Amino acid sequence: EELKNHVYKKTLQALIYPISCTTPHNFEVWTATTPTYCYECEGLLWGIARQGMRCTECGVKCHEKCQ
Amino acid sequence: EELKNHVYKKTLQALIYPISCTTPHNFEVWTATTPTYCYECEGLLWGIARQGMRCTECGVKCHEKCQDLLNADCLQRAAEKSSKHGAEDRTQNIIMVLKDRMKIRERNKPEIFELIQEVFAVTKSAHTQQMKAVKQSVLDGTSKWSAKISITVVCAQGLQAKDKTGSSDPYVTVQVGKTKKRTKTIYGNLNPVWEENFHFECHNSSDRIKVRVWDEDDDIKSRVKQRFKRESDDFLGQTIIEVRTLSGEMDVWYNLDKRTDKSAVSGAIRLHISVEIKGEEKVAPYHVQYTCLHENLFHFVTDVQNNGVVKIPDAKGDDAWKVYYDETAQEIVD
Repeated sequence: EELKNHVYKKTLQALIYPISCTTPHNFEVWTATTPTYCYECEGLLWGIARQGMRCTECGVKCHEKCQ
Repeated sequence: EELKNHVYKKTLQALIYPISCTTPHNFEVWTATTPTYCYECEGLLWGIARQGMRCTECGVKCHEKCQDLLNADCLQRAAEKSSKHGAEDRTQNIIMVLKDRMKIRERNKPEIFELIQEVFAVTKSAHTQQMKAVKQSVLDGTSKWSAKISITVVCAQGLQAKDKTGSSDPYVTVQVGKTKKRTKTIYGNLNPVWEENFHFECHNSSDRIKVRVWDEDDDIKSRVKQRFKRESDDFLGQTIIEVRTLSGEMDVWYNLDKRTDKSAVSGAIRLHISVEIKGEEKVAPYHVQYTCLHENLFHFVTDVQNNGVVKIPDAKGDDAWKVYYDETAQEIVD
């Protein structure tokens, strides 16, 4: 019973938003040529020393380790 | 003489700002995830479809096809990026880096410039004045797109008829910025040849040339029209050209377009267009310029300094075969 109801619920969750709804992040490498803060961690992106990734599609500016 | 003085000048220019002053652009690939405009061409960067390059060091946002057309070094393009992000003052700062580089270069290696003067046998005062010239060729010329433009309206083909003759009396106006000039008139012709040249000044690669063809009406109608419309000479068509499509010298024909309420238009106009962002295109193939430099330097060293004795160089390794001279002279030729 436990697994059956757990799996019922996880199947309902899995398919109500099927993973086939989702879109991928087109990241470019982008230099934070000024001190900038990652849209994940709010951590410092700066110069070549701490480059980020800028998505085009999601636009999103982040660490490499955050992308 | 010609090559020697040309090479003297190009050696002075080559070493006043030695190419060893320059910095490289650390480009990342960067998606313009919103519509963006290239710091070289001002052309559209958009999505994955038209990605750019963002430098880190120069910061600079451009097409991939522009990341190299961003001509100046990573100092200068860090300055130009800073002006296109917001801080224009950085540009004056790196103009002052260009000045300070050349002052330091002069003050620290005056013997380079003196040796070029002695090897090319120039005087110290005249060397100071040609040095004002090559300083100015990198210090007036520190950040310039102050183009003289020289527009020969050459000819047209297939023009619309408008005339008192039943053909046309086509002339042309040319305009760049606010400034406006005209050809004289070819009379009774729809395939006119002018070959008429207009000098202009442009200070912006994003300017346009405007070129407009007019049937010369000198009649009671045109004397009346002059009280109500600026273009009293029944318009035959126009072309409009971006200054960044121009370089060096050009000779091109352009199909014609409408403007005024009086417009009926057909055919094309040939324009020769020179643009004096052009500099020393007069290069002896730089081989020959280097040879002239080298022969003058060699006679100067062996004969002038060493009284015909060959001083064997401040040379390194078997590669003495590549170190022809002492540092100053070696750095000159290198």
